[PDB]
Amino acid sequence: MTEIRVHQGDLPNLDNYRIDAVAVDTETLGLQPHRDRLCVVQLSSGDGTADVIQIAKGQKSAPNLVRLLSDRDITKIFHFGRFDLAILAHTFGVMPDVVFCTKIASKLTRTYTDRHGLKEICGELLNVNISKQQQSSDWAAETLSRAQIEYAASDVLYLHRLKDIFEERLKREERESVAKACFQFLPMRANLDLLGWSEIDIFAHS
Amino acid sequence: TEIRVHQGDLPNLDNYRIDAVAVDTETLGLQPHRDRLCVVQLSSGDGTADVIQIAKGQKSAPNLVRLLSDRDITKIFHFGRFDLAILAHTFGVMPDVVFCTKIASKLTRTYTDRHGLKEICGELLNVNISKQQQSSDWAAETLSRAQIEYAASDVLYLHRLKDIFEERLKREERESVAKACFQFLPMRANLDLLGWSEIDIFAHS
Amino acid sequence: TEIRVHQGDLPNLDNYRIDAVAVDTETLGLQPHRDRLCVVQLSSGDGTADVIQIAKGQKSAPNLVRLLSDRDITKIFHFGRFDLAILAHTFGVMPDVVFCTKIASKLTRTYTDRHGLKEICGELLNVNISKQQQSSDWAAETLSRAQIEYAASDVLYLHRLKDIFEERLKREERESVAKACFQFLPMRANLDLLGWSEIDIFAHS
Amino acid sequence: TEIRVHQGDLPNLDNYRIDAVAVDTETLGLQPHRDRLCVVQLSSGDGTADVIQIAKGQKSAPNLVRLLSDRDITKIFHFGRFDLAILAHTFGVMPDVVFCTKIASKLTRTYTDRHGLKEICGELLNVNISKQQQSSDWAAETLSRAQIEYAASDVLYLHRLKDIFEERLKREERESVAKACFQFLPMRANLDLLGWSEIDIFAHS
Amino acid sequence: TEIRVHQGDLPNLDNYRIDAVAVDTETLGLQPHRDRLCVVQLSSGDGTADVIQIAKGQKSAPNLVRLLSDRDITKIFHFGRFDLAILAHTFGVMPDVVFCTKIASKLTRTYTDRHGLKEICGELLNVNISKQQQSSDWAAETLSRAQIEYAASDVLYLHRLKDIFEERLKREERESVAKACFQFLPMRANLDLLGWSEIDIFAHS
Amino acid sequence: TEIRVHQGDLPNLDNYRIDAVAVDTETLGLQPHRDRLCVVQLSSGDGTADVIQIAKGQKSAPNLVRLLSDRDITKIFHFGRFDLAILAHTFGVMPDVVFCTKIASKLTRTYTDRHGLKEICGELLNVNISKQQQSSDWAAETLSRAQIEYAASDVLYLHRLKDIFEERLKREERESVAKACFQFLPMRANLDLLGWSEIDIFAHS
Amino acid sequence: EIRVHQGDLPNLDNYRIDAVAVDTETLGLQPHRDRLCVVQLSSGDGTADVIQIAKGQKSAPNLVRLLSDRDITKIFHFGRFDLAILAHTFGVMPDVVFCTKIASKLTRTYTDRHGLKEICGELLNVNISKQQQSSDWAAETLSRAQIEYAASDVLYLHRLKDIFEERLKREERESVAKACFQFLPMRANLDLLGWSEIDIFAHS
Amino acid sequence: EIRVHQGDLPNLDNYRIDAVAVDTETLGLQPHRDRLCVVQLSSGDGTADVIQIAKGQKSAPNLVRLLSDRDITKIFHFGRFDLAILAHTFGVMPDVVFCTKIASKLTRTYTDRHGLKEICGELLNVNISKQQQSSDWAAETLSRAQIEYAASDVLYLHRLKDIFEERLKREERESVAKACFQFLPMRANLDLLGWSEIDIFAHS
Ligand SMILES: Nc1nc2c(ncn2[C@@H]2O[C@H](COP(=O)(O)O)[C@@H](O)[C@H]2O)c(=O)[nH]1
Ligand SMILES: Nc1nc2c(ncn2[C@@H]2O[C@H](COP(=O)(O)O)[C@@H](O)[C@H]2O)c(=O)[nH]1
Ligand SMILES: Nc1nc2c(ncn2[C@@H]2O[C@H](COP(=O)(O)O)[C@@H](O)[C@H]2O)c(=O)[nH]1
Ligand SMILES: Nc1nc2c(ncn2[C@@H]2O[C@H](COP(=O)(O)O)[C@@H](O)[C@H]2O)c(=O)[nH]1
Ligand SMILES: Nc1nc2c(ncn2[C@@H]2O[C@H](COP(=O)(O)O)[C@@H](O)[C@H]2O)c(=O)[nH]1
Ligand SMILES: Nc1nc2c(ncn2[C@@H]2O[C@H](COP(=O)(O)O)[C@@H](O)[C@H]2O)c(=O)[nH]1
Ligand SMILES: Nc1nc2c(ncn2[C@@H]2O[C@H](COP(=O)(O)O)[C@@H](O)[C@H]2O)c(=O)[nH]1
Ligand SMILES: Nc1nc2c(ncn2[C@@H]2O[C@H](COP(=O)(O)O)[C@@H](O)[C@H]2O)c(=O)[nH]1
Ligand SMILES: Nc1nc2c(ncn2[C@@H]2O[C@H](COP(=O)(O)O)[C@@H](O)[C@H]2O)c(=O)[nH]1
Ligand SMILES: Nc1nc2c(ncn2[C@@H]2O[C@H](COP(=O)(O)O)[C@@H](O)[C@H]2O)c(=O)[nH]1
Ligand SMILES: Nc1nc2c(ncn2[C@@H]2O[C@H](COP(=O)(O)O)[C@@H](O)[C@H]2O)c(=O)[nH]1
Ligand SMILES: Nc1nc2c(ncn2[C@@H]2O[C@H](COP(=O)(O)O)[C@@H](O)[C@H]2O)c(=O)[nH]1
Ligand SMILES: Nc1nc2c(ncn2[C@@H]2O[C@H](COP(=O)(O)O)[C@@H](O)[C@H]2O)c(=O)[nH]1
Ligand SMILES: Nc1nc2c(ncn2[C@@H]2O[C@H](COP(=O)(O)O)[C@@H](O)[C@H]2O)c(=O)[nH]1
Ligand SMILES: [Mn+2]
Ligand SMILES: [Mn+2]
Ligand SMILES: [Mn+2]
Ligand SMILES: [Mn+2]
Ligand SMILES: [Mn+2]
Ligand SMILES: [Mn+2]
Ligand SMILES: [Mn+2]
Ligand SMILES: [Mn+2]
Ligand SMILES: [Mn+2]
Ligand SMILES: [Mn+2]
Ligand SMILES: [Mn+2]
Ligand SMILES: [Mn+2]
Ligand SMILES: [Mn+2]
Ligand SMILES: [Mn+2]
Ligand SMILES: [Mn+2]
Ligand SMILES: [Mn+2]
Repeated sequence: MTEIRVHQGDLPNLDNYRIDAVAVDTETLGLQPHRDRLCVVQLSSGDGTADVIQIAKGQKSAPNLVRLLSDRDITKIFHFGRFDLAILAHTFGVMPDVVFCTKIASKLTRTYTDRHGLKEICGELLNVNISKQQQSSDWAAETLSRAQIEYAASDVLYLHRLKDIFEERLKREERESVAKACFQFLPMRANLDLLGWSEIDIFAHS
Repeated sequence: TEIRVHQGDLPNLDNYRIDAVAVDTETLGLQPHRDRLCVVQLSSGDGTADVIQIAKGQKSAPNLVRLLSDRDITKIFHFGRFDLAILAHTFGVMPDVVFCTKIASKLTRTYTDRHGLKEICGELLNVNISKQQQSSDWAAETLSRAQIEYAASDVLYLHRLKDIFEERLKREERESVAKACFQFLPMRANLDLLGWSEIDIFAHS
Repeated sequence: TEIRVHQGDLPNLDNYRIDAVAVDTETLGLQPHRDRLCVVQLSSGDGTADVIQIAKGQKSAPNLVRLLSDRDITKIFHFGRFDLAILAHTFGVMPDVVFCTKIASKLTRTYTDRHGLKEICGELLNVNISKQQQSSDWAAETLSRAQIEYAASDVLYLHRLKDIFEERLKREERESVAKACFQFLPMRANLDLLGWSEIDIFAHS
Repeated sequence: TEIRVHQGDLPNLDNYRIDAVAVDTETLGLQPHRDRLCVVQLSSGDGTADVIQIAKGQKSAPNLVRLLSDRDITKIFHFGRFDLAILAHTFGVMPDVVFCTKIASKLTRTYTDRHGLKEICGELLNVNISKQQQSSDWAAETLSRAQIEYAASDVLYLHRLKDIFEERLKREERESVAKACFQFLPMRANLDLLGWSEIDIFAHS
Repeated sequence: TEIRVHQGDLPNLDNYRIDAVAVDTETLGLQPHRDRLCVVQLSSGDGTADVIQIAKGQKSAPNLVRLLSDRDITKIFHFGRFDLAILAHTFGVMPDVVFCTKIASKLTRTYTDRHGLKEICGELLNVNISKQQQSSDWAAETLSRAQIEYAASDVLYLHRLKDIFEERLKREERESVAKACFQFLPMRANLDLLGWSEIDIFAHS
Repeated sequence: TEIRVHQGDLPNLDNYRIDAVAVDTETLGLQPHRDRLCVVQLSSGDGTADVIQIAKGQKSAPNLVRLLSDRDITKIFHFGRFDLAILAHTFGVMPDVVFCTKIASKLTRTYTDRHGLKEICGELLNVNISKQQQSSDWAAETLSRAQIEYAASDVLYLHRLKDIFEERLKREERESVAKACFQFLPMRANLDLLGWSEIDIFAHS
Repeated sequence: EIRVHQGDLPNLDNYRIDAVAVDTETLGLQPHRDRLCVVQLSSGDGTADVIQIAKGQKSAPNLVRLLSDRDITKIFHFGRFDLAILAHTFGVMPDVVFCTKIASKLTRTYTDRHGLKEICGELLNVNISKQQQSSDWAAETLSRAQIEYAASDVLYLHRLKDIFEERLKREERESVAKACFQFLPMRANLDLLGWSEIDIFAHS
Repeated sequence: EIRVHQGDLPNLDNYRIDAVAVDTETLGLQPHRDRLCVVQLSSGDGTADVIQIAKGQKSAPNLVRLLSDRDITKIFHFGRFDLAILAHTFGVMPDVVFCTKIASKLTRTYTDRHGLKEICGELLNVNISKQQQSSDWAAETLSRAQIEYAASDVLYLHRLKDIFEERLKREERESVAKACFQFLPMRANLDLLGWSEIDIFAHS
């Protein structure tokens, strides 16, 4: 039922992305961007479809996707964008700077819990069950499995719906300016990770 | 060292027609909702300081607050995350043009893990800071001679630290990093007052 | 089970001419200064419950508060240290005649280390409590049916729990120990509100 | 520094016709069921102390127990949680009109995490307590002058500490908080004797 | 299979003219000075068990205590450090001829770090031990059938386990190691009663 | 699945005229000085395995040791650090041409933190490895068929794992890193036997 | 006064006594890797014998005869270690022992510091230096400081035992201490056999 | 006597030898963020060469020739770090090395302290100060205390190595030590490739 377009290297064009907000996710060979290459970028406009883009080893360029990432009129939605921003900026040399993060939004609104993972959020906010089984798999394979392609699409298909709910909660609890300042700093927090401070809360006393 | 002591507020801003002011606070503790602001310290960088005693329940300090709100004047702190919280909580205005020597030390002094004011004054200025008066009753009606000297010393050197740290930030090409951190710092302090003082808001968990 | 849902307050105290009332609350979190009171639940012990939706900024609940301040009525909680704090912070009245089933469990169920409401209901009543709705948006304008049944079942069994624990407290000759703990509990909750929520005030360090 | 040394008990109560007495104890250790009470120290706050050696197997000390039972005389301890347990356990009498300087320190000295007797005596009185004789044989038939002086120095200043803490509790409006903690402290000590010494009875877990 | 429930004591020792007896206990908790002995379980190894309810304050159990003090009869426990301590504390007799399957397992089942009774019965005997009833009210006047069957299952297999462990201890030539551990075990339980329960008396620190 | 069981040694090397042999061991535990080698398992990668019971006190295994010493045959292990140590300790010969799938996994499966053989077989081969017989009595005279099948399953897949891991090592350009780790692996195992088993010899501290 | 010997005692003339204070120096805390280098003995008369042990030495007949003597109590501070390395080097496990650390843990219940330095400072007002503890004890020639540190760890063990024995009698723990000392050689054997990281009596 | 240079050794006249002592100073412990600032060399003759490395410098031909010479053993204390930052900066990973920290971990089994200061104090009775360690090593002009501190960290490595070789021989661990030194360049490569927080041989 869910249409998933799979691409090699880049989007063919931006026909599906003349929109004000785009959901973004990535798959990699690990959590360390200097060691673990970008393997997949996922995108959704919010219409129930997704694009899954395989990134080859040593790929330096993805003009259409990077046009989206640098377009200040388009908000990039992420879940825990701290990671996705870092590997994207590392790979293509462009740090997106108009972002919304559903993990940060959750930490500022779902104050009645300590579990802010995407699976827990989708279940509670949308009654949608996400599987994390394919997360630890070989994302650098020449041909992605059906299950990998569906996992990868599942991580962007719901971010618009989550963002809409979190914005209502941020308004209801009067934390919009707080959230906005956090989103403003998130790209620099990702840059700090790339520069060597990934283990350091830079605002902590010690 | 000339240390001018005041009750409630500065009498005027004659000593503060400057581009940056060093700011510090003493309190009854680390929890601003429980522990009242007790002293505000200022220095223009000229070797003198103003020590201002804040009374219990004091809601206003118009001259000092005009300094704190002046977007043309950078406020210099050491670990301003705490000072910004108690100042905004007490007088109702969050300064938003700031420089923090602790964030700056964490961005430049990468060869150490000690970023306290005493360690920094030692290494960068060969100045020895005493911290013995930090745990004392700062809400006392009359501050002791040693409290007043301690309270002054915490702002006397911040201008010199800033100038060194700015040189190192430039040398290592980290100016835009530090600027971005200083920009978020007031909101980081706000997040402390709102209830997130135990949470790294950017951590995975 | 019959569950009466109200906006703002009980309509009257016709169901609560009793010596003990079961009380519980739902909030937006564990930090009363940030996380508002959203729901208050009551039960007389007869299998029925009242679920009271508390609006944002609501300052009074005259009928509910009459019960909380009525010294002829014992208020039964599970971990009242929390409910007492958010009730007192929201409506300005700290209940002072209380029974806490968690303290009672810690004083009687010495053969275990789990003292949660779910474990206690399973062991003493063979009642299966579900905690799935605990993490939900309790500030929603319309509560879900799942939410309303969860909120109610957290008070339906406290009378039966209290009766069992009172027998255990008598068997093990610890009534006076428990009474003294119950008498301090309001002050323990007060201490949380004042800033000592992370401090065991009686510990050595 | 006048220190009267007695065996078994006070010879009489002539130095203790007062409304508050400073009390301390020395033991073979921290576990009252294994480690016997060895020394009981008293001071009226006049700069003298009575050090009372307690014998192995001793079940009574009538003059001391008359003081501890007297509802008209406040007993002042530093960390009376422990002293109350070992005295109630040895002589059968739990004092219930008490003042504890450690609890008072935690309620007032919010600018610090150090609440030992040494740190308090230094900051509030400029008095230097030595802790060297703390680990020594307090059951020794004959106590060294070092031991006798240590034992008396733990009661000589509690009156002066109390007065200062009373002024802080008044300044910060925590008088009724401190009172309620002092009221529960005997039960906190009873709880320790009954087997809950490792349990904060009010903790969630 | 056949479980015999007695009040207070065995009626006689007709079933216990044997060389070794499996012993187990149920209590109100892990702290013998606070948590009373409630049930004692015995088996001869013939597939039947005796389950003896011990009343509150019961000082005497003459047929049971005859077994405990009989130097010709090995008492078999699983983690007898605990059962020994509560029996000695309750009836005043410390058994000194013991075999512990948990110590034997730590000395023979070197290929694993799990040494509880459940995992040992599964591996050595393919017997499934349910631990659901471990946390129940063992001081209840009438014990449930589940309770009685759980309490008997903890002695029905200790003879079989002892035989297998003795074979493994002989295979690996550790018989004299185990014998000395069993000689010391009643003193290790005594050390717990005396106040050293948290202390490895043979550790460096 | 054909499994050949042998007492003492392989009858001959007819099935092992190959470039690489999968190797695994079963012991009485993780401490070679205490825990004797019990079983050695081999596979050529053809879907069959040989399982070799090693007797207590056995000092030679000529044909197996001939494979272990042959520099033209690569020995494949999962976590060979352990297997190399116990084979060297038992038969006095440390193999030196090895491939290890745990080290391989740590150098290629950077997208996970679980590098156990069960998890690797699951993800790379869709083969379900049961670890239930792991904690069993490997010194028994007669091994159960479940034990023999467990023992053979730990060598039946190591060839297929090796091939996949070699493709990953080439794709990520870590062949020479892996090779230096394997070259050092026998000395890492010697270090374990000599007494450094708990020390990372390259760590700062 | 400190007598330094090679390999063994010349005779047992100084050791016709009830109790001997015993101590060792090694290359570390692992007896299977770290060899026995020195053995120190005192009779309690304020003198000591320091016995350099050679690499590969398998016997020391006069010392071993002391360690074997059921009539002579061997006194240690933390004999768990010394018994292990003596048994592992010479094949004989002493079985008549007294350990001041266990004694201290059973009597000095007002403290958590049971090191030999604290016990000496408190019970004897004697200051023990530990500087030479980490030094090359396999050196062919031991320094004067090394030789005195070696001796100082046995010169006081008789005085400590007598104090502890009074504390044990005062608190009625004589039979508790005796059973601990009874088990202690086996606790040492358990260390030798592979259980050195395991409290054998713990629940887990 | 300490010779201070900019960028590189002028020539190799003082280093026609078998073993050179090597050390580095940096802006921190992360080679990808914290640049190499100083390289220190000593021939063991009581003198030292202190070389200041400029920001962005990619070559130092005379120094790199020493590091590449298989006939010259490079001596380090905790070479795992120095090898990483040298290979990252100049592109050459030295492969004939000796590490006094690894050797201390293989010989000084009677202690758990293996820092350079602690080792220099016990084996040479030389007192090292770590006060200048936390300082701005990227300064255009190094202070006198910085230059002296930088030199002192190479001045004694030759003497430490001789003592450790005697210990390794006495305890029969020469081959064990040689294999650790052989792997050490790969241990440092592993760090640069992203495994600096992982013991690659641990079970988990
Ligand atoms: N090592 C490790 N990597 C993870 C873990 N979770 C996610 N990753 C890596 O991070 C990438 C993004 O995670 P995802 O967006 O699938 O949750 C994955 O493709 C995987 O490489 C984890 O728990 N451990
Ligand atoms: N940087 C970082 N990202 C993580 C970690 N664990 C999971 N992630 C990332 O966080 C997202 C999913 O985390 P979740 O919030 O769902 O637990 C994915 O982007 C995944 O790669 C981690 O430990 N560090
Ligand atoms: N952060 C957090 N909040 C909780 C947790 N459990 C309960 N709460 C909050 O505390 C309130 C107490 O309600 P109850 O636990 O009785 O449902 C809940 O409504 C919820 O807001 C928890 O585990 N973590
Ligand atoms: N202070 C605190 N309260 C909790 C926590 N988790 C649950 N609670 C509260 O404790 C009560 C029931 O907890 P339970 O004992 O059932 O686990 C509810 O009021 C619930 O909100 C916690 O982690 N901390
Ligand atoms: N075990 C132990 N007992 C202590 C410690 N500190 C004090 N004690 C015991 O507690 C008694 C009273 O303590 P004080 O009033 O001297 O602080 C002392 O005589 C001593 O028996 C300690 O740190 N450990
Ligand atoms: N429960 C407990 N009491 C202590 C401890 N240390 C000292 N005490 C008791 O506390 C008092 C002295 O504590 P301090 O002077 O450190 O505040 C004495 O009464 C002493 O017995 C400890 O570690 N635990
Ligand atoms: N507090 C506590 N007590 C236990 C626990 N397990 C067993 N007990 C107590 O110890 C007694 C003996 O345990 P059992 O022989 O049933 O395993 C039980 O009757 C019960 O009172 C536990 O995990 N926690
Ligand atoms: N010290 C201690 N004893 C326990 C604990 N749990 C159970 N016990 C006691 O020791 C026995 C251990 O049983 P296991 O867990 O080995 O099957 C129980 O029967 C009970 O008597 C525990 O956590 N600590
Ligand atoms: N002590 C201990 N030994 C284990 C454990 N797992 C495996 N072993 C031992 O190590 C041997 C080899 O492990 P395997 O190859 O079966 O995974 C087993 O035969 C067993 O003796 C464990 O978790 N703990
Ligand atoms: N050093 C060590 N080895 C282990 C441990 N657990 C299992 N092993 C060994 O590692 C192998 C099992 O590896 P796994 O399947 O857990 O990756 C077997 O050879 C087993 O003996 C452990 O905790 N520590
Ligand atoms: N690794 C290490 N070994 C020690 C330590 N303390 C003592 N030793 C070793 O244990 C031996 C016991 O002798 P003593 O410590 O009484 O001088 C010493 O000779 C020394 O080899 C320590 O802290 N660490
Ligand atoms: N397990 C252990 N034993 C030590 C340690 N330090 C010293 N020892 C042993 O304990 C003896 C002295 O004990 P201490 O005086 O340190 O309490 C030494 O001779 C040595 O055998 C240590 O850190 N750990
Ligand atoms: N962050 C941090 N860096 C250190 C520390 N010690 C040394 N460094 C860095 O590592 C370099 C190594 O030089 P050394 O420590 O040999 O003087 C130093 O120049 C310094 O940059 C430390 O404790 N913390
Ligand atoms: N990982 C780590 N390395 C250090 C630390 N301090 C110093 N180092 C590194 O280790 C080298 C030697 O340190 P040392 O062994 O003297 O303590 C230094 O030159 C520096 O490169 C530290 O705290 N942690
Ligand atoms: Mn992601
Ligand atoms: Mn994803
Ligand atoms: Mn400040
Ligand atoms: Mn200050
Ligand atoms: Mn609740
Ligand atoms: Mn509830
Ligand atoms: Mn005291
Ligand atoms: Mn005292
Ligand atoms: Mn049991
Ligand atoms: Mn049982
Ligand atoms: Mn294996
Ligand atoms: Mn296996
Ligand atoms: Mn020793
Ligand atoms: Mn010694
Ligand atoms: Mn260095
Ligand atoms: Mn250096």
